[PDB]
Amino acid sequence: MKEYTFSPKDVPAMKQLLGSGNLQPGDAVVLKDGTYHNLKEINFTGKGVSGKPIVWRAENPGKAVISGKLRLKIYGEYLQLEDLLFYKAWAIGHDMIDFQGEKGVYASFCRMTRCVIDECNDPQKGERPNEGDEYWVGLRGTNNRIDHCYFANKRVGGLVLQVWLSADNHLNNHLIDHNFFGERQPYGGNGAEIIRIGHSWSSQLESRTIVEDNVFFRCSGENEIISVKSCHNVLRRNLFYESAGGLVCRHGHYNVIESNTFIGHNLRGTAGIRIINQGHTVYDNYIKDVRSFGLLVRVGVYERPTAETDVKLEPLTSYHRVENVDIAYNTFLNSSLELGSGRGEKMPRNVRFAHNLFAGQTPDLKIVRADEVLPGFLFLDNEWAFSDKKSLSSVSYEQVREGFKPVDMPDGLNQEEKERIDACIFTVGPTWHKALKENVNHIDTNR
Ligand SMILES: [Ca+2]
Repeated sequence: MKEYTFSPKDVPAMKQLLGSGNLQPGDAVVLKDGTYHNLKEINFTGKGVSGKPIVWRAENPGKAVISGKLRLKIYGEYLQLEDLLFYKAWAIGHDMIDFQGEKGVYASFCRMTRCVIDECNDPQKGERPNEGDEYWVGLRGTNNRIDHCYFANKRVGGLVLQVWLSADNHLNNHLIDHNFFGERQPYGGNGAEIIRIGHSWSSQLESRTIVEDNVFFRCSGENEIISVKSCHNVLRRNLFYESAGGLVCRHGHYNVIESNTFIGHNLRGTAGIRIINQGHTVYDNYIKDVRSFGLLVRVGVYERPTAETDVKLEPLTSYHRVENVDIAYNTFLNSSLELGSGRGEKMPRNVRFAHNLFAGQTPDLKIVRADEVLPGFLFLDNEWAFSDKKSLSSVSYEQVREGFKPVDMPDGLNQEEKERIDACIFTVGPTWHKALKENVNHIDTNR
């Protein structure tokens, strides 16, 4: 096993070695302290093996800085980037860092860990809608991992992290864990998501991406923090803090949403979970002080397509009926329930809303097209805890009244929140980046 060391004056030789395919398992490409400007088109390829990846890393964590024009493609097996700081770099074209070489030649078992992407905005792209688009990280292939990274201050349109699916490469089992997705200011239009899993056109395909133990801090570009657009993904134990958007099951089916926590601080645009499409299981989520919606269950325009469906007549970009969704053991604290809104004639069917706590000061419960929507819900053994003890009796729908029991405000909620936040923030991100430590300390001291 060999270490190959380079300095900023050696960018040409560095790019050649990384892109040659000649690196062997256990080898490392090591960058001495400095700023590496304008790498431009750079490939990282090779074949590591399990337990012996090929590594591209800083000699001293955080002191190798990559800036300027960049088009990095990663493809091969068991390749790892570690401890790199991407600062004021930007994409030559659409994609700054991509896990594919030529179309069809993918990364697998590759990993980006303890890296930062901060302020990586093309000066020649604009900050307003339609003034330019660039994506920071594109996942392709299978079994790749993004972990313990910090991504913040994207100011141009486009995704922080896109999971790309195709008809012949969709089932990925990628893992996105222990990352800190920091501030994103309002974009003023669509296309400023943090994570997008698939696309409308790939949304009927199984992805099996796992998004676990991540922090989203002031992610406020648009109404979707995470836009789930594919099937069988798992979103677990994430923290959404002061973020002006929601976790949205936008397209695709059978997504599993477990034990996430939302701390909105009553800020503009903060939201919880938005449900479109079928088959999801939504368990143990805790949604607090969000102002747009706590839970939204939408009508659909079309049924889920079959092989016979002409998707030119029933587009995948539309909205598909909610059916067969289990919503159990969640908490909605000073956060609304909005059931049956949206355009379309496909009412929700077979939605179970059971064992949830709906609590706060004044309840915010919105039911649309009640006599057509409520038959599609089973409300069972929920708890209702609000200041006015007459409030449940004032609800117009007996089926709703019978599905809730009034209770006094439970006394363990502050401790429950502390456990959830403590579990998410003290193992997140790269420890060497001061802004990660500062932002984590902010959450810790402003719960
Ligand atoms: Ca969007």
